[PDB]
Amino acid sequence: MVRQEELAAARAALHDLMTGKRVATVQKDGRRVEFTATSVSDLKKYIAELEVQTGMTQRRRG
Repeated sequence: MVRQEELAAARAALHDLMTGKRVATVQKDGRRVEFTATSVSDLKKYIAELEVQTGMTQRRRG
């Protein structure tokens, strides 16, 4: 699925933030945003939100 790919991307970011590079780019909704290690916690919560969304077969709207 597409979300599966968007996950490997935000993940490749956790590796780019622990290697020293503080600024990182992320494609979200066709819109780019630059988070710095200053807010690496929100990235941890966002990822988790995807593991819960890939649980149910979506079914339909919320």
